[PDB]
This record gives sequence, structure tokens and C-alpha cells, in this order.
Amino acid sequence: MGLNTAIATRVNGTPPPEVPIADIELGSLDFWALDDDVRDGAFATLRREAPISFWPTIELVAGNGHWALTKYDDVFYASRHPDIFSSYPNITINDQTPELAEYFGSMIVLDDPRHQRLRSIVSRAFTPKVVARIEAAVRDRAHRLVSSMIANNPDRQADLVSELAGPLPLQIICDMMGIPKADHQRIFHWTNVILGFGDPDLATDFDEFMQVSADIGAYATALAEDRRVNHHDDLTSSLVEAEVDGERLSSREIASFFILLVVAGNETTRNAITHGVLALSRYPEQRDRWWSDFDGLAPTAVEEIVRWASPVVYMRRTLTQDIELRGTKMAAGDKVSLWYCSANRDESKFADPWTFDLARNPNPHLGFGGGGAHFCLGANLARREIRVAFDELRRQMPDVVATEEPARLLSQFIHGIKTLPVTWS
Ligand code: HEM
Repeated sequence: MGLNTAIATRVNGTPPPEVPIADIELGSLDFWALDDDVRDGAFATLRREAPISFWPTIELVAGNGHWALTKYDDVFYASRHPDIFSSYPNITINDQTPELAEYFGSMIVLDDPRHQRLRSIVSRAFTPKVVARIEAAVRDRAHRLVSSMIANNPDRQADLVSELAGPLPLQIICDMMGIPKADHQRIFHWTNVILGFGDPDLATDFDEFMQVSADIGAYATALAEDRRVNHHDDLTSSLVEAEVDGERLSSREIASFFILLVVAGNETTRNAITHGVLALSRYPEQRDRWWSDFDGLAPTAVEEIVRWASPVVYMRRTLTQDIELRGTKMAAGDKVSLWYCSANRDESKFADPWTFDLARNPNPHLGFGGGGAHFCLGANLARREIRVAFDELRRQMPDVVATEEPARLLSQFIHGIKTLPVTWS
């Protein structure tokens, strides 16, 4: 009904309501359904009263529980000490088998030296011609998707997720890899079934999920085998040709890197853009400031959108040895969860953490993690994707605004918005 009228604004800088520590149940799915004000107040209570605490996994096999690190300094320290806080082979709270974790996770589930081998050769594949292709695709696909929003919608209403934030990062990944247009339908279907496993409200058939995950891997392996014969100016070809000290990637390694990208390089940028449109809709003075000086404010605006959205809520590690932090003794083998959503509101680190300030500087947020060995390999591409999406909104539909509160994804790991209706003139 009200899909033609702007959502309520909020007063910028307002802290979340006080949340009693007894109300906080990180191991309960019902807790993850509470809205972001209750969640943000919950992590505020933990930072203040119980900054390291142990929680059960969400069940629905219950596994071992995890120590939640909620303070910026603890998440930073854990990120920079991977010999103690290991990523091998699990980076979510629920454990996967090592072979499945490596198949879907590529370098993100490895420690050095295997991680550094893989990351160094992948990094070398981002050659000048490949980077030029990627940068042209970001602008082409953002411009087309926003133009299509206008062409497809005489009522000037659309769902930002389905029409812009959802397709943009996966179309860019298709273009970067050199995937033909005619294969988008298969890549989107496979990717949507894989992502859907992360949504407990969307039925995921197990057999269908295993078969799409085999097919997408076979598809990327065949794409790499073709580029071994036929060099194109795309990332698949530079991945097959890249070499560090004689070491080269197998086609199987390339395929798993692609499977990592269609999740980790895709739903994260989607949610940064959708939370950024939500935030501009709640704080229109920030939208006005940015539009008044788009290029001058873009570098700090994009970082503040990532700090504010924290699209990756947490990453997990596993202790290789006993450690005591803040007086809390944790044992070798224990799970540790690193709450970037909470680090990104830590009052010791950020002046006025509840203010959404697109001029914020400095902004040492941990939305791409705490830094160190696994620091987001796509961070510069994500920053460009965010900037150019907002640039195309500003150029083509500058008053675009959310018209209904978002439908939120029920997830502990992904700060997901499933739908965000918008309207424009
Ligand atoms: C706003 C969007 C994004 C966010 C918030 C995000 C966040 C993250 C985080 C938190 C990590 C783990 C960092 C750590 O453990 O210390 C990560 C890793 C990674 N991300 Fe991103 N990411 C985004 C976009 C992208 C994009 C666009 C790409 C590429 C298309 C990408 C590729 C990767 C890769 C390959 C890794 C694994 C790096 C490693 O293990 O060494 N990310 N990202």
C-alpha cells in the first residue's frame, strides 16, 4: 500500500535502547529475528558488561559453543594473530567438513602457507587489462540496472534488492570472469540456490543444493580449461596464466575461487548497497550532503556505508593454543567468533558511533575484517561497486527513497535485507 511514500526518518546519533544482558541469546534463532536496534543494543551491553562470553550454537546437529569477541581491540588482535586464531577449515560458527569447506571457501578456509600461495597467485591475476575490464563492467552494469529500473516501472516503484543490489555484484563477477550472457541464467540459478542455503525461511532441497554445487564447479573448471587454449582479456584467462615462483593454479582451484566469489563477493556488496539506501532514506541530510559533492565525499561515504551496514556480521576462528584475553581463559580447540557488527560501534574506537556520518575520518572500521592475512581481497572492487551504484542512483533518480521497512534475512552471519521497496521521481 504505502509503497509510494518514504519511510520514517530517524534522528541521527540516537543510541539503541538499553538491552538487559538476560535478554541476549546469541544461540537462539529468535534473537536473530529481533530488529537491528535490539541487536545493536545487545552488543552494546556485551561490550560494556561482558565483552568476552561463551554461547551455544544455534541448532536446527548442535555443535560446540563459541567465545564471542565484541570489542574492536579483541577482534583486531584475533585477526592479526592467525597462528593462534586459525581459519582452517571453518570460518562460520557451525562446523563443516574440511573437504566441503575448501570446495566452497577456497583461500578463506586456509592458513599459511597454503593460504598465501593461493592468494598470491590469484592477486597476480588482476593484471592491468583485467582491472580495466572490471572497472568498465562495474559502470556498465550499474548504469544499465538503474536505467532498467526506470524502464521497467511506470509506477516508479521497485524493489532495490531484486532490481539493483542483487544482480549488480553477480553480473560484474560474470563479466570479470568472461562468462557469456547466455550463461547468466544458469549461473544466477546455481548461485541463488547456494545462497538460499543461508536463509532458513527459504526451503533448500539438499540434493538440489549438492547438484548445483557440482554443476557450478564443473562449469568454472571447463571455463578455465577453455582459457588455457584461448587467452581472452578476462580474469579466468589471467588466473590460468598467473605464476608466483613457478607455482600455478589448478582448474579445480580456479573453480573453488569462483564459488567463493559468487557468495563472498556478491551478497556482501548487495547488502552494503541496500543498507546504504536505507541509511540515506533514514538520514536525508547525509544524502543531501553527498549529492552536493559526490566525488569529494565518496571516499569517506563509502567507508561509512560499510561500517554502518557491516554486511559480514562475524567471522569465526579456532584456537590452536590456550590464550587468556581480558581475564577470560579460552582453550586450544575452542571456537571464537569475531563480531565486526559490534567492533563497528565500539565506543572506545569511534567518536559518536551511533552517528551515520558520510564525512567520517578517520574510519578504521572492521567491515572488511580486522586486517592481516585474510583482509578482504575484493575490498577495492567492493568500494568501487558501492560508489558507482550510488553515483548512478544520484545521476538517474536522485530522490530515490525506501518506502517500506526492509524485510530482514534471518541470519547470524549475513546482515541481509531480502526486499527494500523504493520510489523516485
Ligand atoms: C561490501 C562488500 C564486502 C565485505 C563487507 C566483505 C567482507 C569480507 C570479510 C569480513 C572477509 C574476511 C576477512 C578476514 O577474515 O580477516 C572477506 C574475505 C574475502 N573477500 Fe570480501 N567482502 C566484500 C566484498 C568482496 C568482493 C566484491 C570480493 C571479490 C569480488 C570479495 C572477495 C573476498 C575474498 C577472495 C576473501 C578471502 C580473502 C582471504 O581469505 O585471504 N569480497 N571479505
